[PDB]
Amino acid sequence: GEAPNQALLRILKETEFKKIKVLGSGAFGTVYKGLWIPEGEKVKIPVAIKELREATSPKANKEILDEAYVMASVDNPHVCRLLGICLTSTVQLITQLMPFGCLLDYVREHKDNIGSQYLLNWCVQIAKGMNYLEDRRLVHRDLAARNVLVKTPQHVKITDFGLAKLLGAEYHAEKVPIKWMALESILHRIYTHQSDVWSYGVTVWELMTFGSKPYDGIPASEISSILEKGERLPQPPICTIDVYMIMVKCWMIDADSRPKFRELIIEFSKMARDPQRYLVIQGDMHLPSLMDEEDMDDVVDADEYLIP
Ligand SMILES: *CCC(=O)Nc1ccc(OC)c(Nc2cc(-c3[nH]c(SCCOC)nc3-c3ccc(F)cc3)ccn2)c1
Repeated sequence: GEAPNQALLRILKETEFKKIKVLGSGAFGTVYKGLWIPEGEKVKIPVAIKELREATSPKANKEILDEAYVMASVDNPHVCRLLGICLTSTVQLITQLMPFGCLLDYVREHKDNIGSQYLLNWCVQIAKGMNYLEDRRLVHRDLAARNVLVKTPQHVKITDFGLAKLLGAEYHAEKVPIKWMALESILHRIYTHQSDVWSYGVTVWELMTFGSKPYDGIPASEISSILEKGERLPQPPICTIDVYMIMVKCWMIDADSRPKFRELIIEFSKMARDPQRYLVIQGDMHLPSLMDEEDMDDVVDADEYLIP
């Protein structure tokens, strides 16, 4: 009872795109930004190119290709989809460029201009993307504010599927982000869609604290014990008990008594219907919308380039 994954893996010619700037390096390889012009199409698509540095003795290509498999199989307005790979001397991943960066840095550099409407709408959009990942039977295992990209201040998407794993029709693994993981994932290394709900709760806490580090100043090894002791993250200042109660339910030890992603969408959508009743922010403000550099006459954002 498992459906055949008929997703298309588009191979892209290196001629078809031009790098422009380095958005960050280290760790893996390098992440560039640039434009992708499919030959004979007359469109320029802003993309983000991620290649593996010095792939002369890596064998981490089994890791980058696993991410490409996952990114090519997802299609949701709140999930980053792979545009294609390039099989040059270094393997490259090409996805849609998210101009405003990850939501964790954006929430820090704009904390004096982020309204309750924006915060509650982001929590709905992240929950929608996660609910879609649950439909496709995919467990993210690495949900956080750093792994949610901001296309516009009004549109965020879930990304970074390196740790992502496709369940059948309760995954057991054995480097992890300790402070975002559900208790079962620490002790038993069990990952479920409800283990993502815990990480979703930590992600919401990141946004309401405008980017504070969870458990800041605590060693990672001591987290397994204080969570069994009944301790959680504090109530952020702007958080009413209404919002913080939802954050608390995500952090319950009984994993099945946690909220479903389809329910988190509904609760935060009801609060986005009246944002200042649930988030108290001093002075509820505006957020920005851009063409950058060269001849941007035929520019098409990737969400409008659909080749079947
Ligand atoms: C806060 C983490 C972050 O990425 N911030 C950031 C800053 C500036 C940007 O462009 C203006 C973007 N846009 C973007 C980044 C990525 C991406 N990032 C990473 S690791 C962190 C390095 O920061 C760039 N990997 C990717 C990536 C994943 C899959 C793929 F196929 C290509 C690239 C993707 C899209 N847009 C973000």
